[PDB]
Amino acid sequence: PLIVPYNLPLPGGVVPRMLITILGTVKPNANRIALDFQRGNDVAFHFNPRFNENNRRVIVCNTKLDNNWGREERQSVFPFESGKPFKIQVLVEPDHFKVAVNDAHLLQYNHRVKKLNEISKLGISGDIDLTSASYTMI
Ligand SMILES: O=C([C@@H]1O[C@H](CO)[C@H](O)[C@H](n2cc(-c3cc(F)c(F)c(F)c3)nn2)[C@H]1O)N(CCO)C1CC1
Repeated sequence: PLIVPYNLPLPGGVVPRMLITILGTVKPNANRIALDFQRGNDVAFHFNPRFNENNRRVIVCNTKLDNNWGREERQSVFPFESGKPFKIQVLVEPDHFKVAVNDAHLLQYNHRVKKLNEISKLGISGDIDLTSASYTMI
């Protein structure tokens, strides 16, 4: 187990068939979680479960370029629960990030940042206890 926030190094960036697994438990009174795949100061892929946005649960995904957030992609499907252990898996494909939570497909996010081999850090933050963060090649 690790104390958030935590940065997982992705040396030489990401590549298709790279599978990132994040294990943790959502805190009992959680408001938000974020994964940030970073290319320097840019955020290639921000994955942001929000537990109370206007009293609704939503997944917000976005990219940050030159310190500006772009067009949000939102999902109503919300697989997380306060207090409960989770597994987030991010599969890097040639054209998108694929996300599954607790072994169920959640969403895919088209690559806006094209230089996958420069996406060299994964930031993990928010209202979780972080158990582990690792990757393998499938
Ligand atoms: O609220 C936002 C921003 O939306 C952006 C995506 O469009 C980011 O989510 C921004 N964000 C979240 C976090 C964050 C999240 C966590 F879970 C953390 F634990 C943590 F430490 C930080 N850091 N930046 C967010 O301020 N907006 C209003 C409409 O959605 C958009 C900008 C117009």
